[PDB]
Amino acid sequence: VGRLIYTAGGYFRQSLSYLEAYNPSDGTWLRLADLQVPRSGLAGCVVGGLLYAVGGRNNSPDGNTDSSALDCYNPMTNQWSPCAPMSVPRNRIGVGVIDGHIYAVGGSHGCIHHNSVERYEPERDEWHLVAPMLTRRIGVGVAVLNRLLYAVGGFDGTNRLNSAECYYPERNEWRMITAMNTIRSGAGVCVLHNCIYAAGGYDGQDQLNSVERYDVETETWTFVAPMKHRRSALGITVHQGRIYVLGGYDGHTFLDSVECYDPDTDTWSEVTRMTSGRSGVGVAVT
Ligand SMILES: COc1ccc(S(=O)(=O)N(CC(N)=O)c2ccc(N(CC(N)=O)S(=O)(=O)c3ccc(N)cc3)c3ccccc23)cc1
Repeated sequence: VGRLIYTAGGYFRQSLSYLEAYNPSDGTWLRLADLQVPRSGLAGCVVGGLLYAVGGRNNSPDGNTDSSALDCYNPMTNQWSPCAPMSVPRNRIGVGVIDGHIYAVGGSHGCIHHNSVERYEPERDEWHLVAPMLTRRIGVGVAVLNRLLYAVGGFDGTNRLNSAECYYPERNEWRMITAMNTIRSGAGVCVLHNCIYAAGGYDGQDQLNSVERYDVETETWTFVAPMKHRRSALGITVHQGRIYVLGGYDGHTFLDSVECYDPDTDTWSEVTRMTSGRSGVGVAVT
């Protein structure tokens, strides 16, 4: 009884360790087991009903280090269990899942701007690297469609990117797709109805509120209704046919308003507010 939206970690004056869940049907908010380590800039995904916390940059009383950690949360036990860590720390990471395999895309290790991606086999609890991206990307958004991994926007070390690349697992290669109309760093990327949505983000001069979706059929970026709040480093997921944007940062305050986008109406609604404003959260639904 209840498929939930999960928010894990985040930042607000100090990277948080909170794990909270939102039930859209009734609007309730749930406080669950906190992360063993406060983390922000991490990404979230679910494989086999299990929630995974990947990457980010964790708080410590002995430093503020880029985390290569992979942690697994079981809603049934409300208990976090650490898994095998990634080869290298990845902060500002994008993660996409293909057949129960977790793809870690880009991310930063201090000044190192990763272009390498590694995949995780949950059953073996092992990470193995694959082909690296054509471009270095941190703050990149990752989305999987028809068993294809799309990495969009980000920062390559000197430029904020509007380009996107596509990973073909069968060929194990990266192909550059038509770039977005807008440069987006720390934007929200998700898939809905054969379309990759890029929501919000940072273009280099100001946090964005516009949203443009990429139509796989045409392979072209088209603008849709923009969001009511400008946000960057936002959490994003789709839940029962609607896109959900969680929190983010507008350039002034750490936001918490959650906005819902309806494809059929092409309108944004503020469905709820979170317990506390936060940014750089990982988001997943299960
Ligand atoms: C110091 O103030 C803070 C503002 C936000 C946070 S945060 O917790 O949200 N956070 C986590 C972390 N730092 O690891 C993040 C911060 C910035 C990001 N960008 C980098 C990129 N595009 O490469 S950004 O483009 O969104 C951007 C650029 C400039 C401004 N002014 C704001 C945002 C992130 C991208 C992805 C994930 C997390 C990000 C913490 C402190």
